Amino acid sequence: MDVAGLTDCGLIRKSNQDAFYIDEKHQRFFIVADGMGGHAGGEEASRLAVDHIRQYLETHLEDLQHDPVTLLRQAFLAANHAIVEQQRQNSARADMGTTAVVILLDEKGDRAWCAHVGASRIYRWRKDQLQQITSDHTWIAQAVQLGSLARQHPWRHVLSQCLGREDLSQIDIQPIDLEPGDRLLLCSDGLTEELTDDVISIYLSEPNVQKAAAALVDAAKTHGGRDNVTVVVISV
Ligand SMILES: [Ca+2]
Ligand SMILES: [Ca+2]
Ligand SMILES: [Mg+2]
Ligand SMILES: [Mg+2]
Repeated sequence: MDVAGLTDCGLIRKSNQDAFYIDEKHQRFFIVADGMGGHAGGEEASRLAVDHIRQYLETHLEDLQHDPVTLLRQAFLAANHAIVEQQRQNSARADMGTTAVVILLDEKGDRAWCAHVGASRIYRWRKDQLQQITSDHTWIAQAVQLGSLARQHPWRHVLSQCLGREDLSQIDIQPIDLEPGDRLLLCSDGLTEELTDDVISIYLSEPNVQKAAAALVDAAKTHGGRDNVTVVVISV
C-alpha cells in the first residue's frame, strides 16, 4: 500500500488549525483533524486530538485490535478528555474543539475501520467512482437525513458534534472492506468546500498517491483555498 499526506493553510486563513498523522512505520492508522477556537485554541485542539488518538492506538493496538470498535471509541474518548482538561484549565481556549477522522486498517490490510466526530470526511474511491463513507455531524447534514434538502446553506459547516465537549454523544464507527486498487481519502472540509466530489474523484485517479495528494490541495487553492485544507490519500 502507498500513502501520502499533506496539510496547507490555504490562500486566505492566517494560521493552519488542521493537523494530520500517518503511521509511516506500520501503516496501520491515519488521522486528520480540523481544529476550531480563537486564541490559538483550534491549533491546540487538533494537535491534542491527533497526538492522543495516535498514542492511544500505538499503546493499545496489540491488546485491542480484535475489538476495533472499543479501541477506537477509547482513543477518541482519550482525545476528548485531554481537550476538555485543557479547556477546564485554560480560560482563553475554553471553547476550543476539533473534528477527527481516523482509519484503522486491520492486520490483513483489506478492511478499514472508519471512525469520526465532526464534518471532516472519509471517502473510498474505486474505478473512477467516489463514495462518501462518513456522515457529517452538522445540523445541516442531519436535516438532509430527515425531511429537508444544503450545499449552499450559509450554516452548512456548523458542527453538531466535536471533540472537546464534556457532552460528546456520538462517535461513528463502521468497517469498510477493501479491494486492490481502491483508494481511501481522509480530508478536512477545506477540501470539500472547494472541490465537488466529481473533481475529487478525478484527482484520486492519479496513479501516484504523492501526486494525487498534492493535486487535491493545489486544486482546492486554485478554486479559492478559502480554508485550511488537509488530505491523506491511501492506495490499497
Ligand atoms: Ca478549522
Ligand atoms: Ca475547516
Ligand atoms: Mg477481494
Ligand atoms: Mg471556491
